[PDB]
Amino acid sequence: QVQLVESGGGSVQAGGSLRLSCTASGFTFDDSDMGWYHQAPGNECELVSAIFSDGSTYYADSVKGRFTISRDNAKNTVYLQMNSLKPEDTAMYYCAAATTTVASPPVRHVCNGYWGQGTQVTVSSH
Repeated sequence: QVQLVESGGGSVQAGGSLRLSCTASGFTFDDSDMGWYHQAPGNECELVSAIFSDGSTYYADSVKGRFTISRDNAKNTVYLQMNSLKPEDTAMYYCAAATTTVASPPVRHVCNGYWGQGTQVTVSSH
């Protein structure tokens, strides 16, 4: 079974940084396009960044230049390096074998915690 385990969230001040990790067991990870999604209270489940199985990437416009997604197939892990954090980045972050931005049942399920518990990111104003 696809099981994702997110970690690396935290509570930081604006301008700070975090590195999220997502370990994948139970599926052909190396063949999967992987995404990081996020949701703050009242917001939709939105894709932050995707890394396709070919190693190319997609970034939401709001995080381009601040966040970097990567994967280590040998460790079945996806990472999200988050620099220059902003209060608006505050959210639960979830990993998934999903890489689309469109609100659809598969995407909504991600931020509902269908595949993993997520990791909390809280960024406080200075």
